[PDB]
Amino acid sequence: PLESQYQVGPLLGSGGFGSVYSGIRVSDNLPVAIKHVEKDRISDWGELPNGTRVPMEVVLLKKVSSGFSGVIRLLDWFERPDSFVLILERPEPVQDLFDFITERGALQEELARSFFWQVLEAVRHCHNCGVLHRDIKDENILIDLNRGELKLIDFGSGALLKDTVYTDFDGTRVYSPPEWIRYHRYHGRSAAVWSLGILLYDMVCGDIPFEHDEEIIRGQVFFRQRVSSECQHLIRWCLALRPSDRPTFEEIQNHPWMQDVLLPQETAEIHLHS
Ligand SMILES: O=C1NC(=O)/C(=C/c2cccc(C(F)(F)F)c2)S1
Repeated sequence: PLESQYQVGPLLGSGGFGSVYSGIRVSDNLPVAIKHVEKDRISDWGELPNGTRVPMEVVLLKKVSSGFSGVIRLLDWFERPDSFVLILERPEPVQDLFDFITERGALQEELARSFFWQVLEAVRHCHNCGVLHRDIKDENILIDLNRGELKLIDFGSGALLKDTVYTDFDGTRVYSPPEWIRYHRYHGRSAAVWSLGILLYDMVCGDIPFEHDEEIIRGQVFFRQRVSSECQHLIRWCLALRPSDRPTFEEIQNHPWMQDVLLPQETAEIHLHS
């Protein structure tokens, strides 16, 4: 037990998710990320198959661990008297999608197609494991720059998937749907689909469409960059004001704009410099 197992590197960041450090597992020099969450800031707890009391985040992360690389894998976790510490895999070299967009601005459609498809695959995997992420956005997406594989990260706002209404939310407001804003009610899939529309707009325009409650509620989308008609249509469909008017994951992936995606490795070659 205990961290003498890990050699702590530099702080990667800190925020509403806690404090995350670059690290290395001493027993094989495997890159990890070490994430400390304060007990005070955990509103949401569950219990595992094992059945002890842990943060919901840990429950959700265990439900999605697998060799499938589109979601971050929890390697281990530790309790401390005032915090939980989590050990997560860390690709290297790596860059989050927010920073990549800061650097390169609006993305070419072929590249956005490739990234967005990989995001769809990740989210379908989560829904499949009975998990609803509830904070899909560019800051929660890591790009493995060598392999061109994206990774969804940060389940600290997620919940067990269910088919009844959610009336609670602690993810990102500007990615949250009109129904959350107006009624504090949404269903899991359709709220997830709206945030995927925000995300895809973000990729192709270089920023999110809406900053204020009023704009979200209005749902009117203005394109500030040149974007093909097939792409604007997919976006405007993901951002239908009525939840039931939103596409399912399968309709998103059968959309004409989504055809002939590059493979992750082709993507890194053409676009990331491999
Ligand atoms: O599941 C997760 N929850 C978080 O807050 C994470 C932060 C993180 C931030 C930058 C880099 C990485 C790294 F994995 F690349 F290191 C991880 S990961």
